[PDB]
Amino acid sequence: STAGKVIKCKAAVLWEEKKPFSIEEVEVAPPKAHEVRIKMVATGICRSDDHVVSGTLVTPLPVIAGHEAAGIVESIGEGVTTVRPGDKVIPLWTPQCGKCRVCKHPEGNFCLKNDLSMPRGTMQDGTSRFTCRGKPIHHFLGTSTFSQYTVVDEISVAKIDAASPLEKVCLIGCGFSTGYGSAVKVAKVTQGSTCAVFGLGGVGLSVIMGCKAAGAARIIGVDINKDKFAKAKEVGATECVNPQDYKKPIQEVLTEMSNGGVDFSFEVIGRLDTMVTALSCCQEAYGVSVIVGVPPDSQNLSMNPMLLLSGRTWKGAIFGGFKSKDSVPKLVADFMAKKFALDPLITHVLPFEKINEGFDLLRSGESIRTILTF
Amino acid sequence: STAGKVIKCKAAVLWEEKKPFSIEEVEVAPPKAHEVRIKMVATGICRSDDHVVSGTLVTPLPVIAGHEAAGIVESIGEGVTTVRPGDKVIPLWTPQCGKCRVCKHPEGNFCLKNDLSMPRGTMQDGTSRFTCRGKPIHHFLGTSTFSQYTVVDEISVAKIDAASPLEKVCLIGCGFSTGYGSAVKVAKVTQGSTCAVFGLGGVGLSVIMGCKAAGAARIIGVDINKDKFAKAKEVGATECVNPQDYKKPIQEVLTEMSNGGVDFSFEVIGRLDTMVTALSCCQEAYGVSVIVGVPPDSQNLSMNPMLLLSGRTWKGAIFGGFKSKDSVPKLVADFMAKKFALDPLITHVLPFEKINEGFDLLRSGESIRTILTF
Ligand SMILES: NC(=O)c1ccc[n+]([C@@H]2O[C@H](COP(=O)([O-])OP(=O)(O)OC[C@H]3O[C@@H](n4cnc5c(N)ncnc54)[C@H](O)[C@@H]3O)[C@@H](O)[C@H]2O)c1
Ligand SMILES: NC(=O)c1ccc[n+]([C@@H]2O[C@H](COP(=O)([O-])OP(=O)(O)OC[C@H]3O[C@@H](n4cnc5c(N)ncnc54)[C@H](O)[C@@H]3O)[C@@H](O)[C@H]2O)c1
Ligand SMILES: [Zn+2]
Ligand SMILES: [Zn+2]
Ligand SMILES: [Zn+2]
Ligand SMILES: [Zn+2]
Repeated sequence: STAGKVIKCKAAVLWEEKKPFSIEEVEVAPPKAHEVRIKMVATGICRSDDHVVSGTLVTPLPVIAGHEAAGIVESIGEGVTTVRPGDKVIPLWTPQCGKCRVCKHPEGNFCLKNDLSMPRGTMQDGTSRFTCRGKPIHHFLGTSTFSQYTVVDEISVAKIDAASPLEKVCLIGCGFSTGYGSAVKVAKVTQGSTCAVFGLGGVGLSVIMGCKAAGAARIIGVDINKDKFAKAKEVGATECVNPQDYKKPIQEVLTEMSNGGVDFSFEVIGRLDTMVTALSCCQEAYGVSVIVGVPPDSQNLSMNPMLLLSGRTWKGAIFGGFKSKDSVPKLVADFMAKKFALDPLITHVLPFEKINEGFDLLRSGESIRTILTF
Repeated sequence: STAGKVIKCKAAVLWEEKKPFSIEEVEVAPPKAHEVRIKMVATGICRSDDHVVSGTLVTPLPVIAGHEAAGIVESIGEGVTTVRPGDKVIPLWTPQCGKCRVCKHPEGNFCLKNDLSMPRGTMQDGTSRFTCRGKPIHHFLGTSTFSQYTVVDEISVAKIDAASPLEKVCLIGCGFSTGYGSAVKVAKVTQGSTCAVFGLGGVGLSVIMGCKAAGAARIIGVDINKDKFAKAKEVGATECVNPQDYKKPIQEVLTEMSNGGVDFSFEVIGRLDTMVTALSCCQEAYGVSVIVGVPPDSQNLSMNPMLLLSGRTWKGAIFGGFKSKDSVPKLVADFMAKKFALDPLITHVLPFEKINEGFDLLRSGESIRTILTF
């Protein structure tokens, strides 16, 4: 069979920026020492995958994007001790080497072995496991889930429950855990508080779930797309406001509504203006603002340091603050315990082949989470 | 006796920006309901007082500046209950009304009744108690301590120990409490941590005292005036660096020194660039930066939000996070109990009349804190 041999399969390759994904046949080399080869089962389309296409998030091209997924272990390389063939796993785009200063720190989660800070687009050893048309293709965040088969290092994978519905749980690999963690873990939303969430996509709706789970008394959803409002309220939002409905800036509206400003605000979009607006709408003396959105490559925002001096706290976070490998299996166990619902996030389920169409649904605002089944 | 009558005395009035203080005679109206007239015994020269002169911190002119001091209650208006004539007290440039949103929050201290955000330069009732040359003179942060007598609202005054040495504990009215509370209360410095403090002045040296007390293992002091280093070491600094000695940017130097970044960083200067530099040198996934310095009016800083996305926490604070009315008395009691020392901060003591030379000592970089005696 396939073990130890080169496998040929279909992958969605992005050759150029702003071009559609090309469904190609690629050759996936076998797992080297401390690597694992995975058979993909389901993969969600996250806006960050779209940032690569738009040139917003720069990573070496050509590449096989995709990072929000769930699959099954096909083979493991020499030295692997955390997973074995036939094991259901979720690849980790934010690794957990367990040995750097971040992993050793009780709170940091942005492991130094990550490939997001300075994208090399390769494996930990600096080489690629993908070949298409004889040309080496880059990896994306050490995951590359838009492929029937993918190879990831041991530090970038977690073993999860054997009874896990992989087509639902793949959301824990990004969107959900990110939004949920930003609220309960990072911001530390308090019972009775008033929160504001800018952006009601898959990650934004998950922030709303975190806040509701944390006990927030009031949760204001903000989005320029009013069609997103029903789902927001469905998952926990008390009210939703659309900026274009107002003659005066939204931070002013939010300040008046909350009688001085919100307790916690989240930016879950990726725009420089909304990041400052979110900071501004939280209470000046003790408000917390968390940036969840990924900003456009090489751009600086402008803000008045006085917003901070008065007492506000501004933070940012990757993967919702969770140490990936420790937390991923745990969230799956909690999902299984029926502790939270993922369904409201899944709006479309399409075959992997219909990849470009799932992206078209995102860009147009028709979808929240589209899962691609292989 | 002076009770109920207008008092004519000397005060340093600032008529124009960038101009010397004019020590002259002013009339100090008696205290109205819930106001207190105080005789000033000692007052410190904080850099914020110089910001007014330079126009860095905008407050209506002509004004009687000064906000870090100590004195004795001369008379109380109707309804005053928290202080009585003969009490030693410290004027609070940050009030504690106890009724508003911020006062009732367990963490916040920036009282809504403050005159720092929207400076009117008057009493809580919109009127002034100062007259010079027939012309009304403005108050500053509701304290105006550069006067032999001053009137403050009850919410802006705290009674301290009857045995307190006013010429020393006056620094508790601002410089010390600010720097100290920034480390232990705001940034919450941990045992064994590496800290960096930009600005080795009265407030910065006090930050170092807070880090030492919190157990910091390493505390690097940054200043372009190498003369400040000896006193820094003396109060806690393990090492000191002068950005001018290096060919490469200090955030790089500091990052390499602490093997990937400091745990906590403090900007205690008031410059836009050092605020950004301070954030950048703390560890990217769990570093915490605290802005203590007062920035130039209406000037915005430019920064890359990725600095925060990776996991950094950015916050600022007024008066070290201390609820003024609550904290001040306890801090004076601890001083008495010898829990901390104020002496290393005091480098020059001058009679009030020498106020102008005191400010020149601050500008020449020769002093830390000059106490002015009445
Ligand atoms: N920090 C992390 O670990 C992490 C993880 C996942 C995703 N992200 C980033 O988080 C962001 C959200 O991803 P998502 O998958 O939920 O995206 P999404 O595209 O599904 O949702 C974005 C939403 O924000 C809205 N919006 C756009 N402009 C707006 C504006 N000007 N004002 C108000 N609302 C506006 C859109 O209508 C949309 O509903 C992206 O930038 C993604 O790259 C970060
Ligand atoms: N947030 C608050 O509640 C609060 C309270 C008190 C004072 N402050 C502010 O804190 C700041 C410091 O006050 P201070 O009284 O200690 O002032 P200070 O003038 O005594 O100290 C400033 C120090 O920074 C140094 N410095 C200047 N430029 C530098 C540079 N480019 N790089 C590194 N170091 C540099 C100066 O040499 C000096 O030693 C001020 O801006 C003041 O207004 C804020
Ligand atoms: Zn994602
Ligand atoms: Zn690590
Ligand atoms: Zn001051
Ligand atoms: Zn108050």
